[PDB]
Amino acid sequence: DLTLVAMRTGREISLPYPVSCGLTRTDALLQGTEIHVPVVVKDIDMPQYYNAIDKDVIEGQETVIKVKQLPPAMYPIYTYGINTTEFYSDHFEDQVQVEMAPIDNGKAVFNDARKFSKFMSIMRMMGNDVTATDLVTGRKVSNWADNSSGRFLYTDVKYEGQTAFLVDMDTVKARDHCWVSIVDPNGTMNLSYKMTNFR
Amino acid sequence: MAPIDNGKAVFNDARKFSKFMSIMRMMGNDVTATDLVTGRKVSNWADNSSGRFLYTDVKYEGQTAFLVDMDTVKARDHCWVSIVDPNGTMNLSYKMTNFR
Amino acid sequence: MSSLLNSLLPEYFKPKTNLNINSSRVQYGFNARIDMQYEDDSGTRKGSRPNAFMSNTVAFIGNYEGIIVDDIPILDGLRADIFDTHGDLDMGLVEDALSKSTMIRRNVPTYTAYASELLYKRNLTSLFYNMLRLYYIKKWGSIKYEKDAIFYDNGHACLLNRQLFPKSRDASLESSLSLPEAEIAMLDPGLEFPEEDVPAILWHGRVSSRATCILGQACSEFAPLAPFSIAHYSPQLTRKLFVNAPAGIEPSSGRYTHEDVKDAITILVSANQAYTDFEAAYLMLAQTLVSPVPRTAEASAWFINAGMVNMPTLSCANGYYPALTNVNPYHRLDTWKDTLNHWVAYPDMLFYHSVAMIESCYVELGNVARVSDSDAINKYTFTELSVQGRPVMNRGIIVDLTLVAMRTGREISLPYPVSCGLTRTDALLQGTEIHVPVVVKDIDMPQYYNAIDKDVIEGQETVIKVKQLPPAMYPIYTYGINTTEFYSDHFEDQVQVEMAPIDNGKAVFNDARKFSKFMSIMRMMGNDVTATDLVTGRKVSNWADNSSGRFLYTDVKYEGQTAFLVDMDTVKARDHCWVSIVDPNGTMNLSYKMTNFRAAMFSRNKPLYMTGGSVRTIATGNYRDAAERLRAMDETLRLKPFKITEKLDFRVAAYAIP
Amino acid sequence: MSSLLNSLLPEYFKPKTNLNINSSRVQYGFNARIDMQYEDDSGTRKGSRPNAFMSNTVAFIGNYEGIIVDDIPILDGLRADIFDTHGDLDMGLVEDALSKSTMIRRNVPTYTAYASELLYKRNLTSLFYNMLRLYYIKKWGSIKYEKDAIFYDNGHACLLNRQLFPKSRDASLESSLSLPEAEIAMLDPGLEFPEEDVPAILWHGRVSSRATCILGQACSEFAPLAPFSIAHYSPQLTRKLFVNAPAGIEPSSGRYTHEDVKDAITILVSANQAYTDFEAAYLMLAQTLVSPVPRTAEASAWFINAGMVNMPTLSCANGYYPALTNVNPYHRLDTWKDTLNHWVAYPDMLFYHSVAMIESCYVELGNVARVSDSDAINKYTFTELSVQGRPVMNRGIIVDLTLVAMRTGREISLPYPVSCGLTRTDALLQGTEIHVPVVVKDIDMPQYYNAIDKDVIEGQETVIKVKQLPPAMYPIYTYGINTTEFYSDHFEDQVQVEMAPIDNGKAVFNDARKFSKFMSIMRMMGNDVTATDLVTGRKVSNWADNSSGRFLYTDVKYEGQTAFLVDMDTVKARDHCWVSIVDPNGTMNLSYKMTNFRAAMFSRNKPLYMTGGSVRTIATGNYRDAAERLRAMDETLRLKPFKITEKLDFRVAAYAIP
Repeated sequence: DLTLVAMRTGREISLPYPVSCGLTRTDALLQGTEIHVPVVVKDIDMPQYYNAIDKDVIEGQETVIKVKQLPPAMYPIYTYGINTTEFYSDHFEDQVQVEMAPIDNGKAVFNDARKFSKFMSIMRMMGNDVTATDLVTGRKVSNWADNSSGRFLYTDVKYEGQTAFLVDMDTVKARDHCWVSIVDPNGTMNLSYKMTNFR
Repeated sequence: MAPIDNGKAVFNDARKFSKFMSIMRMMGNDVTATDLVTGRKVSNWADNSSGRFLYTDVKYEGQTAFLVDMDTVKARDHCWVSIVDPNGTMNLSYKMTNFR
Repeated sequence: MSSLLNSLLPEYFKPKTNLNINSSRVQYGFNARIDMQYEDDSGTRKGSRPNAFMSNTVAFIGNYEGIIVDDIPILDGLRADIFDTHGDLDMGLVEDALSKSTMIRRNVPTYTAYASELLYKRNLTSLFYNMLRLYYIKKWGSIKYEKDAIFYDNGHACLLNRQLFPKSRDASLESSLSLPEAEIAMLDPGLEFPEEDVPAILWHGRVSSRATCILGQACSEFAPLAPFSIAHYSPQLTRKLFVNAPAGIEPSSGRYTHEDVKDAITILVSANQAYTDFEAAYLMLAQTLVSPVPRTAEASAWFINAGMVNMPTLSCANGYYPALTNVNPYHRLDTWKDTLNHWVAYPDMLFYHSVAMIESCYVELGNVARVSDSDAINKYTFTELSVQGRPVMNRGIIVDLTLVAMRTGREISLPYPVSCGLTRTDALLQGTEIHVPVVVKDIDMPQYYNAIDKDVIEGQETVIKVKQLPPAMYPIYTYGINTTEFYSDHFEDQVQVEMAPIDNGKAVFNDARKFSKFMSIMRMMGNDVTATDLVTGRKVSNWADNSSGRFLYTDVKYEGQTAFLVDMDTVKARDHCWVSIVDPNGTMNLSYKMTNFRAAMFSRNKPLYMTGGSVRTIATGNYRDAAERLRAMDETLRLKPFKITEKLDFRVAAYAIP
Repeated sequence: MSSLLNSLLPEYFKPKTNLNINSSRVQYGFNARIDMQYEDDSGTRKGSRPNAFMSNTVAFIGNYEGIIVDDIPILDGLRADIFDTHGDLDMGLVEDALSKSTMIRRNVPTYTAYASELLYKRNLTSLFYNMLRLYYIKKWGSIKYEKDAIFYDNGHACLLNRQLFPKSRDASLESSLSLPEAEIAMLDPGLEFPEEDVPAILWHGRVSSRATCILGQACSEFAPLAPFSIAHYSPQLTRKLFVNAPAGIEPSSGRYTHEDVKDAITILVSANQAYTDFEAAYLMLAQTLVSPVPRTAEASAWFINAGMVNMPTLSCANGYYPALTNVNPYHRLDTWKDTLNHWVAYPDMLFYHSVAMIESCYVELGNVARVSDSDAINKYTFTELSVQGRPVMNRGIIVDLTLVAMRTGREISLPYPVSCGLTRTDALLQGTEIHVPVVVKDIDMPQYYNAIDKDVIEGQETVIKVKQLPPAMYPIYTYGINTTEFYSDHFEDQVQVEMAPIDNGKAVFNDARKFSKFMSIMRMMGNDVTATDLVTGRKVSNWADNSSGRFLYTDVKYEGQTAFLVDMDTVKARDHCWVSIVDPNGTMNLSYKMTNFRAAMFSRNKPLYMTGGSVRTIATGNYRDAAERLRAMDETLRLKPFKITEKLDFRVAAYAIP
């Protein structure tokens, strides 16, 4: 636990005695096997999003989700922009440039995985419900997959494969309050934000 | 060359796809790919008269990703250069002489 | 040792990750372009072979037997403090190390006494060997062995799988073995006296239901039905195996996927710090995995008698004393985790490393067989002069790595002098003619082969005599890295020979070297010439091997001195380029160039294509944060190469120190 | 002393830790390349044996009998304060030391009075000796002894195990002894007056359940059934043994392994500070671990009567005076812990140290038996002039160490002049005829051997009269380090036999020296020569051994005038790899050359290989440099970080060191 803190802050932690007592967290990681978490369903269109065991499930049924790679359990908040990585993208200033031509009728394909993550994340700050669909596999991902942090990490796809995300920009829905509207875009889009003060 | 997973190679970029099918045509390999957005089959052997591949043979303005069928690569016209299984970075250098 | 066997592959070839093997036979070669130029007294002629396929054939069939022997301990993974200023294990410091890392100090005198006896016999190489074999049985578990199939087939003679492998039946690779399960018990902490002749191993967290079944079957006896390379007979490793797991082990499931065996190996190595033990097992499997299909019928003499695989005894004392294994391990080389990191990333790469190793051994044994038994370096005393360490016995891997050094001409070095694996030089080290059983296909068989019965009928089972062992394989991957006169595997070469006077329709070739050069030219032009050996009275043919398009002098099948009567009237035209002429006149000059190499693999008379992505390099430098190279070149194994010095005889080979 | 016995081993010999002995007979030796030559007026005939095996057979059987004798006290261990300037117990500082301690005040005056007698009872050599024998009995317990087995056989004469050892039943070494346990009582600290004639020892913490069983059996009578060397007859050391352990003595377990005996020794030496006592016990066992199988039939005279082992009486008064032993002991030599530290690390090395000592002794007693009594340094007075100390009696280890000093040609130094162990020079000093029994095979025996009967039918039990004792072992480990002309153990040697054509093969050797070299070199060449003495009329054969393959002059079995007729048309070729003497004419010149040496061991007519780690030369400095180091790295858990680094993919993470 102390060696993980040393990696986060980026400093040298020193104790007087090399004592080895307390909780061990790295248990499910080192096993390197599939884990079967139980879930009770609410809607009927669940198993498209989550990697479920059943393909058709009536509401109020107890199902199982197959988790292979462990997603992050917490988002950095106290350690925000002290030792920044491009995965979490916990910057004060950030921008993304999605390049579209008028010949394309709103439909954009993200060949790159990095800028797809930043586009889907900044659109959620702006209070827009985007629903992308993978062209190779045929699954779907939604940027609204959290009600705490309000960011989109790439591990919300729940699948490691080839990157071909079709996003249709005439099915974008305004969900939250205090939001900027994308009524009908034409040409190159440039999104950007700035966090100024903290309380 | 894109990684061949089962018997299919995904070409996400547009420029790289144009260069790939342009090489395989000069070698003389009738390759058939599936456009993932539309769901229609493209073929590099569209025009027989002029022995070249233009990107307009896809017949879809806009952005897409192609799934190339690497198992069903037919051998129409074979010179000694002609290979079926590409591996890594493909280099083709040709010279045209003796016009009449 | 990945970096060693990876170097053997040719510079042009870089193989991809995956390879879907779906048969018990794989051809491997290259498609080269030959530009020949002919000149004689009549005039000049220029041609060009546009596509020429030179290939060997390798199979998954080889009769092997396991023996449990006592070998050296691998002292890698133990804490660095117990070792003194030199590279030696001091029992004075083991007492101190165990004392400081406990509150209960009553048990220190007892713990030290048992530890001193067990540390000098620690070896997990035999456990990893069986775990690796279980991985490949599950992965390639759809390969069929038919009993009434062909082994070698030329046209005159034939060998079936009934012969060479009696006591065999028709079975798939998954159907070959029905392994039992050894008792995987839990070591409760509190037991004071370690039970003797039972090893104890560490584990990360809870032992999975699937991990139990793998460890149970890895320790059990292997009893095959069909002869397979990766399912050979092995004795029982242990009866029990303790596992010091804080969380209790689960009962055995019964079934496991090939993916589950990777998870079992990765945990077992990481916990025990047994990285060098894995490197031994990796090299040990590279020898066994594949076996050569013989070039000619005489080259079946190698694979009659069952070669012995020396498996080290399974012992480990990490479970009892987990204080000795800590966060600061002792290692001799800084590149000591490369072999595992290579395998876990690219499992199917072992096939290419195995083909590269067995080729290098069986090519160089072609030369060692021809060495006269009245020189400094001969078949008996070639290993002993080469090695510069202190192993238990010059057996197993030491013999194989000595032949790789002689091939490449570079100094090979391992951290520990391990003597574990297959010994090939058994048929070689005996002054006796070997009786290869064969089947007669054509009535004129006794004229070609040295048969017992001089009159035969199509269908009869006879026996042929082999005195000197011919080469089993031709250089393909190791083509032109160092060229001997025997093989003549040049890129560019100018062959010059003087044609003998054609009296009636026959040309007498009294000299041995001139005869070899003549039939070598006529083969490259593509003329099937047949000559009569005057001493024996048997017919030789340059078209002996179709796969590799070259002529070796061992195709005559007569050690000693002779004169050949070549039939110049009956020169058939099998393959004709524009260079190809039938009537040579005076001094024959042939100058050829080989360019445009490209690797190709064939399986079941169709092209076998490589799948997956491109292999990115994984490799660690000589220093991580180490200041001074403390040489420590006393215990380390070193193998010195020998260079072949050609002499006038041509039939005899001779080695010298470079 | 580990140091002096280590130097006796050859330079080419590189020993390993473990030696898996599974029999009661070992043929230790070396493989050498002999280049023999026979020059003559007709021409030269060259030979070459690439692997020539020169061996000395060593067994685990030998009749010995222990007797309890009075020996000097060993004062190493007691605190350095009580000693004066000269180095003897200054009584007055003892009374001062006891007064300023944690002793009961009413016991001080009565205990001080006894000190004059009890403090000079310090000799634990007998206890350590018995505890070392229990270690090797349980380790090599599976070795067998058959009653009707062949002790010696040379074709003509045979000597069975029934002949030398009557009252002998066939049994395994483990099943030989049935040791009864002596009482191990706890010493009451509040005892009125110390009980003399009852030894009291110290212990660290609690006496374990197994330590009671080991100490109980160590201080008991050895009454064996089979005549084994490490299970010979010993009297009862003591009836009762006190142990000053505040933590109570647990009752006897009954069973124990060989590892538990090492635990018992290491606690006993550390508590009592008795390292010099252990060094004496180590050298004692080195003599009487293995006995040599006789080279010739008439060399069995050494092992007819049982040689007495001198075990010093068990006497220790540390239990009564705990204050006088502390962490600052008095020692003469600085390297006083080296012998124990060597044994704890490498227990099985004692086998090599044992054969080195007996081979050194029995070689020198060979060429000591061939000196006339009328001389300065002779049979009776070779020990007195060499010894420059003050031992009680010239017996045990003093006689064996002085013979080693003569062999190697160096000065052997011990800290205390202790006189305990086996005495070998018994049959020599008697100077009388010895009657060895023999069972005959052929009917023409009594011409060769000096037998009691002149005509004896096959299968009869006869007697041979041995007057002068022949050498029991040939020098092998000490080959060409201190060469004498008797053994003729040179690397290069030659002999010139001068004959004229007028003589029809018949040569008479007037000289005795060159007759020995001729007969010896002819046996290397594999020729069976049979000479006949002209004066007496007896016969000698060069083939009188199947181990070394040399001819010593003591094989004549008679001292007289030298006139040996050898007929050189009755020479028969016996062995393989031999040069032929078909028909010689003129002067003969024989010669050989030994070039290289490789250590080899044989057991049950199979190769016995050394396994385990590489044995080093342990010095006092190599451990105490790690004490100087102390691991001075302040024991503070400093965790260093890793900065994550992003690259093209971004899906997978990569950590850097800085």
